[PDB]
Amino acid sequence: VYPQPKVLTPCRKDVLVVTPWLAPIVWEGTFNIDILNEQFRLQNTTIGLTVFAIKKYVAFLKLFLETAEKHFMVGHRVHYYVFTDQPAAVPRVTLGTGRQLSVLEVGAYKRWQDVSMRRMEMISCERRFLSEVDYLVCVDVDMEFRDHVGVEILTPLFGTLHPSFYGSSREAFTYERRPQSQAYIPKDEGDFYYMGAFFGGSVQEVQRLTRACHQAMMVDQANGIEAVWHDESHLNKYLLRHKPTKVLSPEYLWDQQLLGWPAVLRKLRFTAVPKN
Amino acid sequence: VYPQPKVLTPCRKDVLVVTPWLAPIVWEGTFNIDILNEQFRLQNTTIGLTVFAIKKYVAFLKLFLETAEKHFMVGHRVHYYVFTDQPAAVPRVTLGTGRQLSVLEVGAYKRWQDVSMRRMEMISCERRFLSEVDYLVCVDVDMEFRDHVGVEILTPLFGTLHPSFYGSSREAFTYERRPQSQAYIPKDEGDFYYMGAFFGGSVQEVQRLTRACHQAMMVDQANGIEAVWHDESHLNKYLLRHKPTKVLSPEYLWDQQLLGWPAVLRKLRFTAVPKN
Ligand SMILES: O=c1ccn([C@@H]2O[C@H](COP(=O)(O)OP(=O)(O)O)[C@@H](O)[C@H]2O)c(=O)[nH]1
Ligand SMILES: O=c1ccn([C@@H]2O[C@H](COP(=O)(O)OP(=O)(O)O)[C@@H](O)[C@H]2O)c(=O)[nH]1
Ligand SMILES: OC[C@H]1O[C@@H](O)[C@H](O)[C@@H](O)[C@H]1O
Ligand SMILES: OC[C@H]1O[C@@H](O)[C@H](O)[C@@H](O)[C@H]1O
Ligand SMILES: [Mn+2]
Ligand SMILES: [Mn+2]
Repeated sequence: VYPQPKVLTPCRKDVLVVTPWLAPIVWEGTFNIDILNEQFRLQNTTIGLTVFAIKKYVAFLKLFLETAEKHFMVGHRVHYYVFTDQPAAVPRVTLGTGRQLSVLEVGAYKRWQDVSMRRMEMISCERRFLSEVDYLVCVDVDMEFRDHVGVEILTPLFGTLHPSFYGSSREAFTYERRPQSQAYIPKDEGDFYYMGAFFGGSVQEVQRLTRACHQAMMVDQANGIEAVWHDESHLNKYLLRHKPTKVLSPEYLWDQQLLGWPAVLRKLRFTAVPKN
Repeated sequence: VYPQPKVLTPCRKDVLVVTPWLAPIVWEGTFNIDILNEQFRLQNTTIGLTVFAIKKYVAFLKLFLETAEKHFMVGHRVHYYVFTDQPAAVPRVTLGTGRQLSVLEVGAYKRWQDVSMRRMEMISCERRFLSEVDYLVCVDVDMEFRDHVGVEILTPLFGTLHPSFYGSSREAFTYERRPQSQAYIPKDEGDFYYMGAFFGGSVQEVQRLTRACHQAMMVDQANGIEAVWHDESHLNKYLLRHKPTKVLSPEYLWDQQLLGWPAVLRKLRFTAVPKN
């Protein structure tokens, strides 16, 4: 038993809550979490969360993991996949029931561009995800959960609105604009500017996306060019041509230090941790 | 190249455009049809449309079919399935390319309750739909198309808001309220009141729904009760427990004679034809 939705009273009148291809844009006030939780529990949903913690970024794991335990898919099955060059540095964090963590040991790439960039290659490690989880959520590790992040996000394919660019026009989007690059998006094209720090979907859709972006980055390399924002450029080219089935609002990727807390954000759910 | 969606300017601020389980509610102004058409054409989508024309209701087929040719899934593959007791009375209507019509001969049930009611049994004729179409759309025949009805509606499972009840509270919903009936919905339960005249989905979801409603009506019969609005009662019980993935606005099921043309309806797409 819950409040009756009323067709002639919108939830939110201040923000766009659906894209022009009829994908929900997920804001507080758009969903009843009780309904969604029941739907996902009935399927015994398992959500995998992938995080890279290479070199000094192992320092961010403790708060990342502690805060995920408090706010991320609570009540559902969760499998954390920690990709690191330092397995001994992964902190032991006590997990709730139905939750588990695996440490995947990987190589440390020399430059930060290639660390960020090789995530796509590294996520795509294929049949282990297909058997173990229903959805994959791929995030930066230099972050903390401050409020609910739940099954409202889950769908075949989702991206997240970049918090610096949601109120902006498309010509201002820092898409890749050199036609030499696989990430190239013309000045008159574009729906949104998605951030590379939080995307996901079904295992099948995430494997497609990561495979494509990896294949697209190798083509750029063989051609002597590096997309202007690296994986995020290719992520934006993919999601232009294969549109997400949900879009997360900036409630899901924010920085209060840089941007404050505007009234249009009723919750700040997943935020940046200060770094040098 | 199309207008950029703007996250801080909603399309429609006058109506709810998403349900609390994050299913789009389809109103004019929520979708860009150019995007949707390309997505569905890329999959070579075929849409089946089922219509019963038993006894005197063969008189409605000509206008139904002529108007569908003008407004229903134009540019896409369409297969009409005309269920009738009078195959010779089906009018020959000239079809656009990629469009076809089959006549399925059925028995005429004695009462109108059972004619309306046995559609569920009759739709569920199973493997022929699975092979021939991707989606099934199930409508009344006493109607005409007056404006676009397209791939914006397509999704795994959809119902349509009853035009008499969209502005109403749930206690006013004419759900079945006797616990004796499989269609029983408590006074404090309910999202919307859907009309039996326009529902659909993927072939798999429509076969599930029609099978369930058929199984539920047989149980009611064996127990000596007939749901208050017959198939529509069971349709509402199904869609309460298995929530639709899109909901169509009343633009998709209207009667201008009874209800006029209110400002909140920017288009009147599929309407009732006067009958005695
Ligand atoms: O030395 C590094 C650099 C990057 N990262 C990973 O790559 C992500 C993206 O890089 P970063 O957070 O530095 O990018 P930014 O948020 O500053 O643009 C990080 O969150 C980590 O998951 C890493 O593990 N070690
Ligand atoms: O004698 C009948 C009665 C009903 N119908 C079919 O059942 C649908 C629902 O019945 P009707 O339209 O009479 O219901 P209403 O719209 O008046 O509630 C009709 O549209 C036809 O498709 C039919 O073919 N022959
Ligand atoms: O223009 C895109 C850039 O926006 C910055 O605000 C952000 O720190 C970068 O990571 C990148 O997303
Ligand atoms: O209360 C439900 C009823 O509403 C009437 O307006 C309609 O004609 C009936 O077919 C049935 O839907
Ligand atoms: Mn980061
Ligand atoms: Mn009718």
